[PDB]
Amino acid sequence: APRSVDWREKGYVTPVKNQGQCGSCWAFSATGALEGQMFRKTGRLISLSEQNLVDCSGPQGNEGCNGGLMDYAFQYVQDNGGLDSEESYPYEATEESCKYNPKYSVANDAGFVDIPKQEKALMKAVATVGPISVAIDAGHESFLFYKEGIYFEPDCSSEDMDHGVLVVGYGFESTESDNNKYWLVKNSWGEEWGMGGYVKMAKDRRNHCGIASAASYPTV
Ligand SMILES: O=C(NCc1ccccc1)[C@H](Cc1ccccc1)NC(=O)[C@H]1O[C@@H]1C(=O)NCCc1ccc(O)cc1
Ligand code: NA
Ligand code: NA
Repeated sequence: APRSVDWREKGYVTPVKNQGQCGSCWAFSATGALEGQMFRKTGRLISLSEQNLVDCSGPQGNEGCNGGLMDYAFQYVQDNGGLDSEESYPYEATEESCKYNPKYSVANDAGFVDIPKQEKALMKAVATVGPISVAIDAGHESFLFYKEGIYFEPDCSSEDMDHGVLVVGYGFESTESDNNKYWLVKNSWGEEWGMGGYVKMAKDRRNHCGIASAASYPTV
């Protein structure tokens, strides 16, 4: 297996986005994972509509700006037979009626794959598939104010995750003394947050913040 992986250098990853004050993290994580897999299939990177998911995927069990799950989002695209582009169905950070238009669909999937709840299994997935949707425990001040380095929060929970994000890679870092391996994570709080919107999460440290507990990707 490769010791370092960064799917951004292969063209799989769109720029960082900003969910605003809508509880839609799960839809940004989902589009991230589907953007990657659509590029792997077609070689074309096209930003996907989170508003589409927020407004339309309630029947799959999502609750708009009040929360949701990436797997439910992947299920919607399969069930719906399409998902509109970001440009055709832009993000409003509020929940509304469904405005999906199949003429502007640019993506599809055939279900999804759940990764075993093991950081070694997530490593294999990231190395061979592409960006992977994961949930983390993000409810700590240290996460809000993160700037640089490998993020480690001693009070992080591996079993009570509350924020969907996207693992685009992993690697090693010796610029810091007390930690070394990290997962490279794309967040959805804009470019001002963290390291241009990304965070290095501690890897192989008691499944830190639960990053390997709810990992999945769509089938395309
Ligand atoms: O818990 C969740 N879903 C359960 C659920 C299921 C079905 C219907 C509804 C809800 C998910 C996290 C998840 C996703 C997949 C697997 C496990 C876990 N979170 C959400 O859907 C949004 O609430 C998150 C959000 O965007 N809030 C603002 C950002 C924020 C800021 C601080 C912070 O500490 C956390 C998040
Ligand atoms: Na291309
Ligand atoms: Na709706």
